[PDB]
Amino acid sequence: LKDLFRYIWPKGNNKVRIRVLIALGLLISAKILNVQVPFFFKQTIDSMNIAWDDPTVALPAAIGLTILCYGVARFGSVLFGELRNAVFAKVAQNAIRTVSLQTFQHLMKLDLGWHLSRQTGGLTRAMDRGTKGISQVLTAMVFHIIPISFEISVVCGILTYQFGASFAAITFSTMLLYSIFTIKTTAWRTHFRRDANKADNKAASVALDSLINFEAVKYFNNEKYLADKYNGSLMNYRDSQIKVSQSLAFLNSGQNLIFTTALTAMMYMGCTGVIGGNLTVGDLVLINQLVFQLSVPLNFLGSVYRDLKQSLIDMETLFKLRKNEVKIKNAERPLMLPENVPYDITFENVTFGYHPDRKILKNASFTIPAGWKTAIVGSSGSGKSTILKLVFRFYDPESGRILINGRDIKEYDIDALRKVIGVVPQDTPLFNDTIWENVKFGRIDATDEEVITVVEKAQLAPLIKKLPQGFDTIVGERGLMISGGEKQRLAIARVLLKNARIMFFDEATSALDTHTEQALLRTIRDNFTSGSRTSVYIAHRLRTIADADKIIVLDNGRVREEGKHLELLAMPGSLYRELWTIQED
Amino acid sequence: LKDLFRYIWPKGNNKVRIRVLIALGLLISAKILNVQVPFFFKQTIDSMNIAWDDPTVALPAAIGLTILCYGVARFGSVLFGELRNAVFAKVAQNAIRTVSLQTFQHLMKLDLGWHLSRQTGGLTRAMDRGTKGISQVLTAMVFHIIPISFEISVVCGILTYQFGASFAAITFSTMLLYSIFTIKTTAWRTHFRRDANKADNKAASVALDSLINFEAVKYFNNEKYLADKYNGSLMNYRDSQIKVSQSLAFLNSGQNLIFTTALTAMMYMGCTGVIGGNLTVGDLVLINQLVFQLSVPLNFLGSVYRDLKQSLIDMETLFKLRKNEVKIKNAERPLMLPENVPYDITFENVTFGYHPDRKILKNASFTIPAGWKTAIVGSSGSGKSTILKLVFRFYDPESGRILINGRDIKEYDIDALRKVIGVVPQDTPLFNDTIWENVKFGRIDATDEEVITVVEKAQLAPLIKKLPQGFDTIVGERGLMISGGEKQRLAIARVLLKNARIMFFDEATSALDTHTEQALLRTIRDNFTSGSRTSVYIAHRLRTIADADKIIVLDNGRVREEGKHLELLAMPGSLYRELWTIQED
Ligand SMILES: Nc1ncnc2c1ncn2[C@@H]1O[C@H](COP(=O)(O)OP(=O)(O)NP(=O)(O)O)[C@@H](O)[C@H]1O
Ligand SMILES: Nc1ncnc2c1ncn2[C@@H]1O[C@H](COP(=O)(O)OP(=O)(O)NP(=O)(O)O)[C@@H](O)[C@H]1O
Ligand SMILES: [Mg+2]
Ligand SMILES: [Mg+2]
Repeated sequence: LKDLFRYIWPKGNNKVRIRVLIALGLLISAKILNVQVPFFFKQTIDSMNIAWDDPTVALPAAIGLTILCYGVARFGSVLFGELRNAVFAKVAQNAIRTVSLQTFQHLMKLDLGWHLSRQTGGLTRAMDRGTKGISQVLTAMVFHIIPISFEISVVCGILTYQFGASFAAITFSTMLLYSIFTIKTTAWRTHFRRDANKADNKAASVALDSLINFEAVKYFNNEKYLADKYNGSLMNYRDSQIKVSQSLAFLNSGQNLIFTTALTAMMYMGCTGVIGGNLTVGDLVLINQLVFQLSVPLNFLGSVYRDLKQSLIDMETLFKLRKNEVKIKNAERPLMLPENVPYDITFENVTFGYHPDRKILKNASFTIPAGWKTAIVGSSGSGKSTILKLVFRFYDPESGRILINGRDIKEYDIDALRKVIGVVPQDTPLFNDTIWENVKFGRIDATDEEVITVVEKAQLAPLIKKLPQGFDTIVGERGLMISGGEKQRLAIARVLLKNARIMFFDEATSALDTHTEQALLRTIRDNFTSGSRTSVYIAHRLRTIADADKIIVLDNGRVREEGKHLELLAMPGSLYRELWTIQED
Repeated sequence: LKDLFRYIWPKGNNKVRIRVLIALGLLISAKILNVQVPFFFKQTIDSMNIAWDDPTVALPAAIGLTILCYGVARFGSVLFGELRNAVFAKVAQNAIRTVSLQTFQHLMKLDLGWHLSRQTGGLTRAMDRGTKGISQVLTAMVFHIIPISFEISVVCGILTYQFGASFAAITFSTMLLYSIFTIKTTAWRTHFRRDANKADNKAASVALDSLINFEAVKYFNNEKYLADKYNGSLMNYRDSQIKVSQSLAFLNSGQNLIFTTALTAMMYMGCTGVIGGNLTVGDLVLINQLVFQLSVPLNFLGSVYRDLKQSLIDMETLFKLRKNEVKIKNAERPLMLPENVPYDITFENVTFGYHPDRKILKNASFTIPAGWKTAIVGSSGSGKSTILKLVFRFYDPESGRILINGRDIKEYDIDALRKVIGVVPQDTPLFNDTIWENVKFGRIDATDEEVITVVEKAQLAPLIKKLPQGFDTIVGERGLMISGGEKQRLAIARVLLKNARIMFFDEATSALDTHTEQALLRTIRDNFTSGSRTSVYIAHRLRTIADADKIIVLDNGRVREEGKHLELLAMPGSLYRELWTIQED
């Protein structure tokens, strides 16, 4: 309820502040007319109360002008209220777009660890419920809480000024009792809403976790156990929502009992004032009409807005998504990369763990030199994608430096660092789009001749010549509508279309046959000139990197050896010699 | 608006029908009291209108009983309305649970092609918006549309009976004008709501597609292009929502102008009836009070329920998810599998394409015999996971048979078929849970000694002995918090814990080193007895299946050859000989 006010009453941009003030003026004029209309009703009743002695005479125009003033006052109240709702809905819709676009870019700016420590369907559900919560809070605050509070203020002022201080005592007493009762029963009521919110979040989490892994559910026949794990949280949500609605019905019944006792005591005191002759029947109909037209929107406010604290909770968690902490960022004076330099990465005394408990790269130190196709081998789980994500600066180590041409990568701009490093990862997800949009995702501003020659360069041409909708077939959710071989060839096509300088191939071939991997490695080695690209092959198939220029052996950090292939085979008892021997036998 | 009525007024289960009838009776009694209360106001006004000649006398109890009847009638109306809302909220919450649980199981019952041709975040968003739409439609239909229609009916009846037929003419004319104006401006208004719904769905789709592939966005620096593709649909949604709210403000202003003209003409005709002496001032305050307490909830109905056709659209698309067509199902008299038989699969004249355009298995015919570790090789894209999904009966072919022990698999129960077939797939997703819950997902009713010996059997023991929270480390979203090697060893641990009979290994080793794959294949070959499990290895690493019992060569369907390894190497120019030669060179 603070950053929303910062968005609807910002610093600068005086046009939206003028629109907010126009909405406030229309609100004030609408409530003034809605208080003026029972005075016209009192006038047309207390004027008609005289004794008429002629059934054939028309009514005088002095009463017709008061009846027309009643009608014009009622319609003017409704018209001004709806114009206020129109202009503040324009302001609210602009605030909703700017908060959605300002939270999406900051959701994109965060590091990889925060995204892997969350759930993307949960993020999308939180963003959607926060947007609908912002809409519901602004709609409730421009229609229900603010106008009825202003109406209570002006009706209490009218009843203080017009009919002495006993009505002031009655109105102050019933506002005091109303506030005490509402505060006590809301402090009782919030626990069931907390339980309902927790049960609904657990239900959505189990439904999403069972719908993403549909193949891993139907492989092991766990439909019934997942349905029961869903059903338990559904029963908890049903019990908590039933108790929420029953306690809110008790809230509304007690509140409107207090207000009905107030209205009946006000009409009774007005009647015994009429007995004394100080008042008239116009005061009776004025007092009832004022308190009744105050009592009806209080009932509808308490009824139809049963979820407003939940909307504040959703708005607050959307702003908490907005107000998180990005921890990977460029320095104060960021340097820029040179123009024609093959880059040689150098790790000195690096040490990094994804959590502070374990340390993956226990004092690793090596160098990837420029222009040489180097190759990283190692046992499964020895941190090779770790040093990939450390060059790419997704994370940052605890000690050591990640130097490029002597300068650190902490002092480089992160976009100018990530624009020269092309990479295929181990597990490749795709977009729910065609093959053409997925290949063209490398360079957006790329001509289609380059896209065609890259697709025919990445050994994907017979697949497009065999498909009936080539460069148009939708690959479905996450690339699951094609196999693993076409997915890895598509990722290699993306990196070949980007045409970067470093080219980290992180398991470039895992699900391709021997002929396709040999033709693909031949047409990648035949692509670029000597000493231009600093190609880094993270590979387990040791035959594919037998012709490499420098091989680096990893075993849970602490690089054991590095050198050419013949020297590593002619070494007395290395790890690469044993891996090559079990490969050849 | 039909299946919702089928859920709130079902066949059988008479307790919820008694609860619905109790809600309807409380609604009728609440509206009867709300029509009775201005008659008590007319009584206490027309009784107080006499000439009082004493300021010191107390008011008579004959007026105090009418004032107490006014207060009791108002509070009884509010109390009966809130009790009705309570019991129908109980019915609505039970209907919401049973529709969520009845749509989740049918979302699980569908085939794989429907799930791959959709988006899981879209399914979760549709389920959540359909649930909130069911809640909003039932809350609106028990509080706004039905009670105000019943109130309009009884107030029109009162004004027909009590004050002649001229008020009947006025009320019928203003209902006719109200209906004509509402129908015409709603037929104008629905287009902007359609555009807003399309823009919101496209915005949510682009946000989810960019948040799932966060690594593939940050690899290629496409933050700004995705932000602009988000921003365009956000601007379309903002324009359409602004036009929706402005047209709804025009709707409410015109409707309440018609009703204000009706109320002013009714008060004018009542006044000129009072001039004739037939009526009194009690009729004036009765007519205004009745039409005013009808006019206020019509205004709040038109205002606060600005999204009800959207709630019907979300409810009908949730029911459309419920009323889809499952096309993979067991027969009328499903057989069951025998008790101790090693199963031998036999494909005869099979032909299957995922779409009717292309045909993957162009007349394939082979046999996987029982007790033999067979091995499928082939070029990348030749349909190996296709015949995996055809044995598992995710899909069904166009011709040919998929026989097991002579009998077809169309006449077997699908759960008794899927309970003997264990399988690891190519791309393995995991649950957002620990390693213990992910290994235990194979057999839920498995003792923990079996889980420990399977984890130490699937070569995962040094990872658990190196982790600081072994069997407790959360693997994050979709298993991305561990590497590919631990993911494939986890899937092999799942299949080893299920202890099935067939064991389709679909690229069991793609991201493991040579030592780990050799130890894993040795401890899998040392597990089961001879001639018990009909192990089927879909493999590209031809060294891992050199000791297989029967190798089958695929190339875009139409199985080329099948036989042992030595006979396939000693063949004049086969495909497997060329793959083995490029493997050895
Ligand atoms: N976000 C993460 N949080 C915790 N551990 C992680 C995370 N990412 C990777 N790891 C762990 O860190 C260890 C090695 O990291 P990793 O760099 O992924 O090895 P790897 O080279 O990819 N293994 P492989 O794919 O078989 O070659 C393993 O225990 C991983 O599970
Ligand atoms: N739902 C699908 N819709 C359309 N095509 C599909 C679908 N699933 C798989 N395919 C295509 O069908 C062809 C081969 O299917 P597939 O069985 O996945 O081959 P594969 O053996 O897995 N290839 P590989 O992983 O390299 O061994 C390929 O063109 C796939 O893209
Ligand atoms: Mg790795
Ligand atoms: Mg395959």
